Amino acid sequence: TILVVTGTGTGVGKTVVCAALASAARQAGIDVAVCKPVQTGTARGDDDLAEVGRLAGVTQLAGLARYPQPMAPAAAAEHAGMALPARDQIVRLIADLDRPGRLTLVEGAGGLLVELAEPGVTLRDVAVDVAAAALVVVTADLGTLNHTKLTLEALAAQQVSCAGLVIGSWPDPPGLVAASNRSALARIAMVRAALPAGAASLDAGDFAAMSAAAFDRNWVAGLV
Amino acid sequence: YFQSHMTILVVTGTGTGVGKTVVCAALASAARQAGIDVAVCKPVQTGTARGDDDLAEVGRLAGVTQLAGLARYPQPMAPAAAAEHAGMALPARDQIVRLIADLDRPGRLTLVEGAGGLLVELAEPGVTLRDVAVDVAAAALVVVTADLGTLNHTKLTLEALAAQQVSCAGLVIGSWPDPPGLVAASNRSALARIAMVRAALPAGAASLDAGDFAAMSAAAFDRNWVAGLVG
Ligand SMILES: C[C@H](N)C(=O)CCCCCC(=O)O
Ligand SMILES: C[C@H](N)C(=O)CCCCCC(=O)O
Repeated sequence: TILVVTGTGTGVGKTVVCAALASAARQAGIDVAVCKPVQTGTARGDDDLAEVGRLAGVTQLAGLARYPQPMAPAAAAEHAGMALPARDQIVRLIADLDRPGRLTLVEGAGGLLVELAEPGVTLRDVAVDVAAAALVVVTADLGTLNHTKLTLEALAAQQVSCAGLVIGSWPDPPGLVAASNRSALARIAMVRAALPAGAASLDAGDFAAMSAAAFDRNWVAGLV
Repeated sequence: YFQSHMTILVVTGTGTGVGKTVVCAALASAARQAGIDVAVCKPVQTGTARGDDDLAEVGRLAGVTQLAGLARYPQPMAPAAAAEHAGMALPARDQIVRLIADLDRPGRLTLVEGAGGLLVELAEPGVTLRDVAVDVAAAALVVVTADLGTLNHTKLTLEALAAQQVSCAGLVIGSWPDPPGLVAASNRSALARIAMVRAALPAGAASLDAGDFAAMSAAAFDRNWVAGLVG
């Protein structure tokens, strides 16, 4: 029972979506682990797993490498002078997390075709190895339709199942494009949730309630 | 080396706002200065109610006269929603191909600029700039940023081209900073491992005058590459 969580790009609200799904799943009595093998941009304050523990109360938080530079992992590794983890290292970590009645989320860094492991292995390759489906995090902004469609093509090209879309940030008030994009994205795939703009600044209690309301309970329960 | 028909390039981007139009102008300007006749074609233009006019921008920047449009929609949205909002239809596949085809002249370079990124719907149903490039046997020039997120977006776009056997003409960084930061510099080196980087237009290029823009454009591309596009 593994879902990778990937974005159409960087800064679409992916980590916060992982947290919101984790919270929703915890509230349906499901055990959650979140694995983020590679993390970059630590020295500017980024630790995505810690963000997920804080916001969602997840305790099973697995990772393998953290790079200080705010770059793609490969770039960050080349700059640090320290290789990336190995493909087998990543896959085995995720397989060991996997438990009955457990939702295991694997968060990429951040986009689908970013190299995560040696040599040139992507989150798509990992999804394939572990037979995971992919939840795609999207924006509601202009440009999202091309990015969503590009990602969904890349998924289907290697036969990784789409498990749906989440809009990482839903503006208030929406606007004509956001409003339109929401309908358009619902014609391309199932939108599992649209997280209210600003959800990242919520305390643990408000975040949990936002999460329980954001997802369809039956869908979430269904994952396991 | 007499080619009896035009060379066609579709000019696409990894997203919206990555500098496609200014790249079109720049390549158009460079190719003109090599003595190639250039047409620029924009079959679908949205945002006209907000002043958006990519063809006019190109004429302004490059002095290009041969500017072919077709559909214009007032709202600054994806073609499908702008059309629906205006109570208009999207063009048919055939009207796009015809607009491009009627520009044919021997030794001409025709640049076909899309709306937004590659998989934006241009014609109903789900006809995209990638489908058009297949129909007219065009290569695709892909405009990218040097910002974080670019490698994933570039590889997604390139994969989609390959999926339909549309040849990649190379990459163009639409806006290149002075000076380049660590991120920008490593992205450009990573971009060069994925594909030929044809040019990286100076940030602010859009605001140059005809004189400066022409000089910029001539320095920006390899003249062997530009010269070689019409045979
Ligand atoms: C710095 C930040 N932690 C981050 O999202 C890195 C993502 C990698 C994107 C690399 C690219 O596609 O250019
Ligand atoms: C409005 C502006 N003239 C423009 O570039 C339209 C781009 C549309 C992008 C559609 C999408 O992929 O979401």
